[PDB]
Amino acid sequence: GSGVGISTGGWVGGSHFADKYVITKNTRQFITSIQNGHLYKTEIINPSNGNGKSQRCVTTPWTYFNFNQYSCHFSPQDWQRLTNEYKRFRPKAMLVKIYNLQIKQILSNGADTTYNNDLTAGVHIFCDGEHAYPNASHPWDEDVMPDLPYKTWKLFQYGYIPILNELADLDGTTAGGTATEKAILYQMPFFMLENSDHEVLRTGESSEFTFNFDCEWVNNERAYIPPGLMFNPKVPTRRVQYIRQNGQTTASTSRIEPYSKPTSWMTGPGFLGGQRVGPATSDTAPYMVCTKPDGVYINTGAAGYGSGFDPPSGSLAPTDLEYKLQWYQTPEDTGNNGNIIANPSLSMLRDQLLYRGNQTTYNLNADVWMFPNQIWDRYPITREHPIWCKKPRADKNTIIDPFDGSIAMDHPPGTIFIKMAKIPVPSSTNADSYLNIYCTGQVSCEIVWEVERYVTKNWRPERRHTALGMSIGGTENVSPTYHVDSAGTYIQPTTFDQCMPVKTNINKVL
Amino acid sequence: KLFQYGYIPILNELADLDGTTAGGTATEKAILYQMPFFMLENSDHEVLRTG
Amino acid sequence: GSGVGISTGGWVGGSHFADKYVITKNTRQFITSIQNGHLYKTEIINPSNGNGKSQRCVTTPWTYFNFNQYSCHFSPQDWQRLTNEYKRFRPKAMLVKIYNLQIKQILSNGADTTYNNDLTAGVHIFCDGEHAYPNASHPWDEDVMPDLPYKTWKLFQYGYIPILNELADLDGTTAGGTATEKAILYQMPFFMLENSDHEVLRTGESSEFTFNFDCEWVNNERAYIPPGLMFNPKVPTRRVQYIRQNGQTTASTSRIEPYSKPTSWMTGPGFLGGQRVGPATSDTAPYMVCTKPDGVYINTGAAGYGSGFDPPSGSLAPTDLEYKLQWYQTPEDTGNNGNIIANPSLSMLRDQLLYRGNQTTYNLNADVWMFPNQIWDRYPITREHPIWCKKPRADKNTIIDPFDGSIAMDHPPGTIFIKMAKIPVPSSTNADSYLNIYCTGQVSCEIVWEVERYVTKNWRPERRHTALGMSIGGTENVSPTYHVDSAGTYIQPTTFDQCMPVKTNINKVL
Repeated sequence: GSGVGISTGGWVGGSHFADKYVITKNTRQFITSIQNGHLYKTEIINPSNGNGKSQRCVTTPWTYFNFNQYSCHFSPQDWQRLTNEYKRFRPKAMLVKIYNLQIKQILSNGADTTYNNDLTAGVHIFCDGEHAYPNASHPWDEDVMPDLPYKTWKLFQYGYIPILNELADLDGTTAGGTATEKAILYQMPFFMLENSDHEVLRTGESSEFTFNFDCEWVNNERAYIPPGLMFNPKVPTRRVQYIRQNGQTTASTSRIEPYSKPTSWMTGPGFLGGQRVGPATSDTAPYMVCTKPDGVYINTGAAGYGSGFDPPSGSLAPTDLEYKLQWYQTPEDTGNNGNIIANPSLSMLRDQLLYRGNQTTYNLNADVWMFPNQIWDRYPITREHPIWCKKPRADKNTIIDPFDGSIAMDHPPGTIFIKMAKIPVPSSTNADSYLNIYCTGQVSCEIVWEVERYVTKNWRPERRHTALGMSIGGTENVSPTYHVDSAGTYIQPTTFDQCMPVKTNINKVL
Repeated sequence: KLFQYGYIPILNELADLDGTTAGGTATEKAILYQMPFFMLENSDHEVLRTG
Repeated sequence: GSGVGISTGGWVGGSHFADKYVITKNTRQFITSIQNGHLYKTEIINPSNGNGKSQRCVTTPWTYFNFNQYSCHFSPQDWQRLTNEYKRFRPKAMLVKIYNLQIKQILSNGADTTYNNDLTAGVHIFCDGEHAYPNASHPWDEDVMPDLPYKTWKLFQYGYIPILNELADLDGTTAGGTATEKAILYQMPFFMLENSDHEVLRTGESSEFTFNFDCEWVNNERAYIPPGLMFNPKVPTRRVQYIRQNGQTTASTSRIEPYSKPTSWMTGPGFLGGQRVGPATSDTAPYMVCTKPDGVYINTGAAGYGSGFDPPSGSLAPTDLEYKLQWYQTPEDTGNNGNIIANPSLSMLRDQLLYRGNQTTYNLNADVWMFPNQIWDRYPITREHPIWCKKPRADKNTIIDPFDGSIAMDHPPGTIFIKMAKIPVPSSTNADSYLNIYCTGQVSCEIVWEVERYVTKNWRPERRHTALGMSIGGTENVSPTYHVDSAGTYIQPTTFDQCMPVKTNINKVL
């Protein structure tokens, strides 16, 4: 039946591998609490050491489910088998369920806090599938579902940047701001999730959401040679090379050597030319993408009217550690420990470089723009990467290849928003008084993954991801990677190869 | 009274990384590098309330 | 149509992977020549340094196809993918074809030899599928089909041991041998392949042979724990251990500790007790299986009336290098180079040991016979192993588990025998004169392999075979394993793991 004593779902988990598809199933226990005391608020974060960088933030009384990472949908076993056995994969269909909800009242009698459920209390659930509201999720956020199925998932408050602050900040000689800055505030949108229709559930209820992906494949393959090596060294070429007079060397006309043939295929795009600009508390990137309408007043540097573009490097080989993708494996990691620095996948469509001859030597071209006949592989994503990102709605765009490796889509999976229904309290003073409550429940995500198995005429063995590439750590230093410790600590991958990137194992004939 | 479930993942003296060499021998480390880890949450199963 | 200018087949090659089956296809160019000058002969090999060991050998004017190894049916790529992606495999159906035959006449005019074809010449082909004749093939022979499809396959002369020599050798005080030895010669069988019906082909003809396997699986899985670790350490046991009085220690009765529970499962069988007996030119094994009827005269030692039993060790952990499986990778290998010594698969159903307490310490039991409740894994075969062996026809036998890892069958794939049809020459002197000819042709072997994909609830990554486990060698030392050299030399696997054994990658819950 249905009621308070009947569960609305069950635990779903594991994976199913087939030839043409993989089904991953993940359930988590999540917790949500009241945010902003049921208020919408617009705050200005303006760090003193932020070197003039600022944000406007509308914080909402809402929290949201973020499913975007690979590690949350794949065990390390399943990710290994995925990247070892398949040439490519993409998401096919997502199905998420929120069920087994429990709304407890929080009673503070003192230092001791007690918990008893309000059976008539309720919870708001809203999935935004048309992206009618500012997107909650962003790639590489820590809000994502946990990797370990038995770890609790704590939802993060939803907030959005209503405006670019330095454009709206009403600073300058004139009082009240310039005419252009005021015009940019006079229209600053304000979004409330309460403006949409959505669901209110009690403990005996549940909700489910389906999403259909239509996506480009994630290709797991490596180029064993660059596109320039695709010729045959033994056959001569008809091509002639003329070399102009250089100093005392006479100009010559000769047949190009058989072992260097000319290539038609350029280095992929990328920027090696920029450099990060401290301090670390500002936005530090080799490149700022800025918007600066005419008539605004800017008292800061490029950071703070613009966003840092990172990784700047494309398929180009990073010439410095600043250009490499890097992330901390846990939220408690700081400094040089817990960080994973990306290393080459040893694919020959990655780590490209472009040199121009000055007729003496070749010198590196740092900034490689889009140019015809460019051939490159997209970034070698690992088990920890964002799966997707939100593609901005715009008139025009170039080739969409986010350098972090996430897949940009017009409509990604919609964000499911959840908040505690407000339970007002009588107040003789007309104060705003609500009952303190929280919801815990079980959220499951089933994703169907369309996959393709490789076929190779290669005679020789190929690289595969092996547990022998794992490292040993822990409190007692006996615990291998992706295993729990004596304290229950989950041993994180130390290095980029332990994250099992794609575009490593399976060779590819160009 | 139900008892806690637990299992022996590996034979310890083979995995214990003891010896003259630091960090264990190459064979003992290979025996840890694959030590299985099982979670019952990886399976589908049932959640029941009182009714 | 059909004739001299029409080919009777084509080159077949490669592999096809599916979920439930794998199809391997291999074609080779083979060569055969006249053997024993078209005679049957019985030779006694009796090496002076053989330490009294001898054999009777009936050599035949026949050569034979030997398909038994894994490396001939699988590329290293295909073998890798087989052992990485599948928990078990067995042969299903074999199909072999001999076609595109060419019989050339060999003309020796001097130091120069010329070759022109006899179009009316023919070649005998006989497959023995009932094993009506002594089996040609034996495990670990070098007669097997080559690994590289472009290398020529030279067939080996067929011969068989008619009798055990020291029993038949008519040695002793009495002249002409004892009554028992003479009785063992008076019946010594003699086999001619000409006694069977078989096929004679000319260049425009071809023959094909099908074989259906019914076999036990080859299991690719590893035990991560021994069968003795299958308990739960945290729950107590009801079992009591009584320890008798030892010296000044009082006899005690106590509950067995929770972290050692008693096991029901014994060490598998094996012999660690024997030792090889030189010199290397005799039969050197830790154990001789001998036959010594009463009334025979034996002037030698155990070697020469018996056969060496090697590897003596079972699933037992080899305590010495003598007990380890070892082979040379090429026929030209000698000494300590080119040899591959088997190393542990790190499966816990292998490398077993048995100790008995003397009530002070535990001492190793060297010879472990069959005992109830024994649990072990069969040998971890590699890409170079015999696939099958011939099981002897006998009334009674114990569990069949050849320690080399080959699969013993009542009827293996039949041996295809081939010889050059004799082309007699007129002789006024009544000499035996034949025309000197040889046959080259193309032989293809298609095997269907029934396979099974693994399923695991293991969270953590598992070991896999990786090209990064390969080593680099060659004339210029730039050539990686399983690749050709500058001279065209094929770089052989140096170590046992490069041969990619089974029972390594895929974990198994006992």
